[PDB]
Amino acid sequence: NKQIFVLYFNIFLIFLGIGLVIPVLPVYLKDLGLTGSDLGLLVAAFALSQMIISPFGGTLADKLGKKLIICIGLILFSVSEFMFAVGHNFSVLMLSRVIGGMSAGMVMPGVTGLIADISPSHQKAKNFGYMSAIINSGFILGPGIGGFMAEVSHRMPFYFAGALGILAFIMSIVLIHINWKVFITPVILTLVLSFGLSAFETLYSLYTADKVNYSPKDISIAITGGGIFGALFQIYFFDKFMKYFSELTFIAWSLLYSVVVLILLVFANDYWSIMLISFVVFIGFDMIRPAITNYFSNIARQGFAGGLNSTFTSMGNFIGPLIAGALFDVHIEAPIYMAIGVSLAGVVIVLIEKQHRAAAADLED
Repeated sequence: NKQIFVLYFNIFLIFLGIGLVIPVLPVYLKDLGLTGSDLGLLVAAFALSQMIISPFGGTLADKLGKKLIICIGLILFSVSEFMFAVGHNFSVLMLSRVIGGMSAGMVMPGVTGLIADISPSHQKAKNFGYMSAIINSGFILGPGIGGFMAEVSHRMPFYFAGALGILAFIMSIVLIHINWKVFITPVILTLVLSFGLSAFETLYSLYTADKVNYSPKDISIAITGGGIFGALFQIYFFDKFMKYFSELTFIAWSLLYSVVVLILLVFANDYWSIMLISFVVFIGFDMIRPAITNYFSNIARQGFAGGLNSTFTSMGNFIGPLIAGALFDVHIEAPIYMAIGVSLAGVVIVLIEKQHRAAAADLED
């Protein structure tokens, strides 16, 4: 059944499109004279539109259909990409970002439901395994696709993504036919992790380009290498670390490592030192994400927990880049301090939760 491959490609491209403007962001800031607040607003608009449209998108899927919603979301994403590749003013860019977010929040529940329905109960894990695989991969391979495609032309990545959207649309047409007192901590951790990751993603593209004259190809190389190294390190060193450590102590240690590597980043000026720092930064976030997911699963109403995780991930992806773009104007190193403070708050929350657990255990006996 090759239709599963088409759905996988659609899920790949939908979350590919969010990170394509990340490496080209300095080029847009220089060309049209946009402030960092504008770029933060663009990425935040994408995330916010997706977050709003996701639930209404799922009923509409219930109301209208499954193939039709998939195709309409794909065509909306394609026209949003072409608008981004054609428009040259703030209003059209905002409209394209909003339409792309709507398309993302419309396809994602639709492709999820279609893949779940088509795949029999034997291997439903795949319907989510290769799923969360691709999403984050895209979330870090989007810049990798972007910056390299920026070498050919400034708007080349968006034309390429529009062509990919048209191809995916054609392929889809052809082929397919409650006590919150305990849940408060993992929600805060998800918000903190999403904030840190998205803020750092905007932070690197703006700050390295402003400081070390990083070309878009250099930013793409750094981000792709960091994401690949993080994924590889997680895959090859997560199970043993969970066996040796616990769920919360390991999260605290990984957030501390993220703080340390961010401090190394803020004190680095050389080209290759900064490249190595970008290589080693993503390990902390790429290792926190599965730990947070496991904590959410263990505490869990599993579907409700997953919905909360996704909703607060979107909330972080909306509230992080906006404040990062706003802060970059005041000081290019300010978002570094913001991310460090957010990670410190996450460590403090983890320590407080551990202390509360210890107190409850002691008082039990």
